[PDB]
Amino acid sequence: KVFGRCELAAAMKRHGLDNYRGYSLGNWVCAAKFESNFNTQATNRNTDGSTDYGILQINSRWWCNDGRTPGSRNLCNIPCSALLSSDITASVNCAKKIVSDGNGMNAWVAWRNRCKGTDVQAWIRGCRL
Ligand SMILES: [Cl-]
Ligand SMILES: [Cl-]
Ligand SMILES: [Cl-]
Ligand SMILES: [Tb+3]
Repeated sequence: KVFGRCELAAAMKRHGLDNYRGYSLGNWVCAAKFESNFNTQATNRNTDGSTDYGILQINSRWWCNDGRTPGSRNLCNIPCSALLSSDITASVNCAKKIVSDGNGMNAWVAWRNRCKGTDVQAWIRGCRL
């Protein structure tokens, strides 16, 4: 599923991401924009053999099991395929675990390089929320 901007903001808000670990909704929508272009089916293979999955490009090295990332962990206790669903629940629950680690949203390279420090509220501007 390719969400619309305001559609994703509303789904994230319902799933409790808004102000989760002090990160306003605009930060999450901005991160999704640059990680996946709002596409739940987005996948990207990394140089180390791990793969990033879903709207927030969550990595198999630590967070989900895909069966082909040797020596990896599955800290969200899910198959990586669950992160590709039209239903964003698994991606949101897993993102909450990631952002609770010591690095916050800097875990998302696109957020650090393209959202961090910007007017992230522009990403939820005009949305009925
Ligand atoms: Cl594996
Ligand atoms: Cl699994
Ligand atoms: Cl933080
Ligand atoms: Tb850690």
